[PDB]
Amino acid sequence: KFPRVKNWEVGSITYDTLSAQAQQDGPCTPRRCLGSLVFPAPEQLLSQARDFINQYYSSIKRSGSQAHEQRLQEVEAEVAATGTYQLRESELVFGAKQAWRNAPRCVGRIQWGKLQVFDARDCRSAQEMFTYICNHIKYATNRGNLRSAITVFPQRCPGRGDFRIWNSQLVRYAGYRQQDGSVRGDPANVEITELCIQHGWTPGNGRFDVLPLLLQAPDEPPELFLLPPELVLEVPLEHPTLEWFAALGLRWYALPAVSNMLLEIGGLEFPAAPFSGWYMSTEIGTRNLCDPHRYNILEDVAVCMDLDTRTTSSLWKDKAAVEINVAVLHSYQLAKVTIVDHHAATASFMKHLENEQKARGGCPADWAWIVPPISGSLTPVFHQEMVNYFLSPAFRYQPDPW
Amino acid sequence: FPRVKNWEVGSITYDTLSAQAQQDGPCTPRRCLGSLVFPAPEQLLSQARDFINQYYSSIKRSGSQAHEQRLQEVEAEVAATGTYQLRESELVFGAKQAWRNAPRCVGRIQWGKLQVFDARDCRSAQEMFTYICNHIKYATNRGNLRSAITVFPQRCPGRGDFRIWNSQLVRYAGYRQQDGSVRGDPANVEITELCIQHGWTPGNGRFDVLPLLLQAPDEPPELFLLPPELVLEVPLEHPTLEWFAALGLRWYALPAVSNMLLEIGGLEFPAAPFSGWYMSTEIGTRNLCDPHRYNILEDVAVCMDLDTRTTSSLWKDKAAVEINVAVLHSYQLAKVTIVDHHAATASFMKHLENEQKARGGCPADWAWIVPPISGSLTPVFHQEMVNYFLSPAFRYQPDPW
Ligand code: HEM
Ligand code: HEM
Ligand SMILES: Cc1cc(N)nc(CCc2c(F)c(F)cc(CCCN(C)C)c2F)c1
Ligand SMILES: Cc1cc(N)nc(CCc2c(F)c(F)cc(CCCN(C)C)c2F)c1
Ligand SMILES: Cc1cc(N)nc(CCc2c(F)c(F)cc(CCCN(C)C)c2F)c1
Ligand SMILES: Cc1cc(N)nc(CCc2c(F)c(F)cc(CCCN(C)C)c2F)c1
Ligand SMILES: [Gd]
Ligand SMILES: [Gd]
Ligand SMILES: [Gd]
Ligand SMILES: [Gd]
Ligand SMILES: [Zn+2]
Repeated sequence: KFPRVKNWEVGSITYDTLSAQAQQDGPCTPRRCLGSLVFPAPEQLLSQARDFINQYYSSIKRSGSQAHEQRLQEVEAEVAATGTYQLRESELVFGAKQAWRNAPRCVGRIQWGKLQVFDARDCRSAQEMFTYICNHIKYATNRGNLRSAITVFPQRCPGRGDFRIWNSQLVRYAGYRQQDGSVRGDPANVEITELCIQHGWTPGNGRFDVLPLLLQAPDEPPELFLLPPELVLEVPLEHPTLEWFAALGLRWYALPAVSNMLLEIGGLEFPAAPFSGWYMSTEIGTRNLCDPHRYNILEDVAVCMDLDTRTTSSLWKDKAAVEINVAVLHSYQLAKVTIVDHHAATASFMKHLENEQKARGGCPADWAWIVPPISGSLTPVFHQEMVNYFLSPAFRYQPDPW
Repeated sequence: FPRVKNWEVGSITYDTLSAQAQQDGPCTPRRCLGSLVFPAPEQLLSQARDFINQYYSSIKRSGSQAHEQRLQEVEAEVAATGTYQLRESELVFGAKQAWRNAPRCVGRIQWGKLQVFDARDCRSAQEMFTYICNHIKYATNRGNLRSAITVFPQRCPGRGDFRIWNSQLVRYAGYRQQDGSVRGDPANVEITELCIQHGWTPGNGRFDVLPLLLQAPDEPPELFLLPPELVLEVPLEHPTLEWFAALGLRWYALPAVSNMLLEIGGLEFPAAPFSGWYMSTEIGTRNLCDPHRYNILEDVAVCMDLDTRTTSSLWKDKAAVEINVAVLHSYQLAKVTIVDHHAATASFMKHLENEQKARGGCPADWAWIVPPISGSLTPVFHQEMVNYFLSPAFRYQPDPW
């Protein structure tokens, strides 16, 4: 009664029993599939808590024990007396790892069990928030030997404002609009750049200016904090055999650190809980450097390669893109900054799929996001059927706080 | 009505065509199964009536007394015999719509230009083979390829069906080996075993064109040898890598799918081979580079002097891109029609804009429309799509063995 899932490179077949536990409705119906869309309390808070507690006690191999029975009753009574309830730190750690493990669009999930979870739930001010973030950046960067981490700020609560990081990531490059409708710098960040300026930031004019953080303590206006440049590790981009590539003057930063998603665990919501790992090379070379609405260097590189850019059948776009990705991988390895190419990353996601089939009966996976944006069918994930569903704990999108 | 966004531009459309989705797909609100490869007299009449109504709607003849007479003819036919037969123009319109409705086809900008060969009077496997040979000749057209479909008799209760046991009309032999491996195309090992067990003396080359197994109702399937100059082939050479020709690679001009079932107005055609022209990545990326096909990536990378030790040299991506260059160049040099994935996805974007005005949407399967290399360099990548099943349609069907 469960979905049959085939790998078409090998012929293997598995059945995803985990999808029965799907705690939320997606956008597809038997009459049309919407899987390609980018963006699709009392006895309700309570139902999510019990399910989360069941998961926790299963993970420590104590399902049904007296302590399991007691914590369920204990949470049930803290809800009634207060509305909300508090996670034990061991449950917070487990729940943050689970949100990662559950995230269908992440190809990096082989690593999910080795996340460092920093407990910032006692944080009181924006200044304290900045200190926690700097500690996160320092630990995760680790001089180039990057380590996965998450810092979880206090949960949302009635009677108190939310903690929020206004930036979409901890490290972002400014984007300044030019006369001729072009963006100097990263065009994706034109908006947050406006807000940093309007809140006191002295802007620069480079193509790679690191933005300040806009931090929001409860019921406060957001506060501006400049990142110390010794904290933000960057990589100059160069090509192992095209010496003119270095004269493009391109760079990227080491640490991908998403700061605008909401973390949900057992009914509780943490609207500021930034997390970081390390980059897959296609995110920098193909999306960030090549997209027409980002840095959009593809044709420039093609011309330097002396490719015929007037006819698509030369595959000049395809050739220039591969070489930009080669440059990214070479440059991170040269600078001794962790990076994974899309062949390694997808090979490890296949191992994750095997692991999860044993451990839980399946794995939620969003095929269109797991398959890299270049060379899709040259990777094993392309030939793997996948089932997409929502499990909690989860990372969720949330509205901009402005 | 689902809201559909293009993320490169920011434009929005609403798909109102999906409301008329006849069948049910694999997905539910609790889990999406969109990546899955394979998802009664009153029944026939209701589909027949729906299709007849579609036909007269498209020619602006809804309600007219010709529309009424046709509906009555089907009512009487199905009452008498449990089935009915299509008029010639209905057949042609049904074949075009089935192509137009195919969510996985990126070449649908061409949907209005389709040659339809009516073979519904076919009597034998020998006659079927004659019809197939005419199709290949018309469709190949000295390399100036023309889209075409030939339709054999409808199925019916009782007697067996006309089937083409080959998945395509042109397929290279796959030879299961004395030592485990495969010689030729590994995707055709099953069908190659069946041709041997029906009296084909096999070859031992990597590109041996298979015979066609053709089967008349209840009568058995019989082998048929294809004339060697009916089947056009393109030797693969590279524009600047002179050693590429020494690999002895080739491919055939005509992609001709012979194993799908055509469904029009409740009737079903188990034998209705259709053909178009190749998108280069189909040959260069899937057929030659898939590890379960010819799997040439490493051999090409070694000839390119690339570092195959570690994946972070991107030797796979470089070799694949040059194989696709060689395909495009070799088909262009040989004057055989081919389209590269950039031009095909550009035309599918225009197709999506055409279909929005005409029908209020367009069913499209994102994972099959995005090309297998350089996906995000093509305009379809940043385009949300809605997948749903309209009729008339091409559908899969079980193997005849
Ligand atoms: C450690 C190495 C990691 C790798 C290689 C990796 C890789 C990726 C990639 C390639 C994407 C899709 C981005 C795109 O398509 O443009 C993604 C998304 C995502 N990742 Fe991972 N990631 C890593 C670490 C983490 C960590 C530590 C977390 C959370 C604790 C996480 C959670 C997510 C989530 C929630 C998404 C979806 C983001 C969205 O939809 O906006 N990842 N990841
Ligand atoms: C004329 C130029 C054509 C081009 C460039 C083209 C291209 C393609 C491509 C690239 C695919 C996906 C192949 C794959 O993913 O392996 C496809 C699928 C498909 N096309 Fe077209 N095609 C053309 C003509 C036709 C014609 C003439 C018909 C029918 C009358 C047709 C009907 C279909 C169907 C039913 C599928 C789905 C096959 C499947 O799901 O396995 N196409 N086409
Ligand atoms: C922890 C981590 C490690 C890693 N290697 N990569 C990431 C990338 C996450 C991420 C972005 F950073 C981004 F800018 C854009 C997207 C897609 C769109 C976002 N959403 C609005 C639909 C995205 F998924 C995260
Ligand atoms: C269907 C699909 C599959 C897949 N794998 N990836 C994507 C990424 C698409 C995408 C986003 F998701 C997004 F948040 C933002 C943008 C740019 C917005 C431009 N504008 C703000 C200047 C974008 F193009 C789409
Ligand atoms: C008319 C036409 C023109 C053109 N350019 N390409 C085609 C390709 C159709 C097609 C094949 F022929 C094939 F062998 C294999 C597949 C993959 C799916 C396998 N299917 C059994 C699930 C495929 F999509 C058809
Ligand atoms: C997910 C996805 C997306 C997309 N766009 N294309 C595909 C094509 C994959 C595919 C097939 F569809 C197929 F029918 C047969 C094979 C080989 C099987 C041979 N093996 C059993 C002996 C295959 F690899 C898959
Ligand atoms: Gd104050
Ligand atoms: Gd050089
Ligand atoms: Gd008749
Ligand atoms: Gd040499
Ligand atoms: Zn779906």
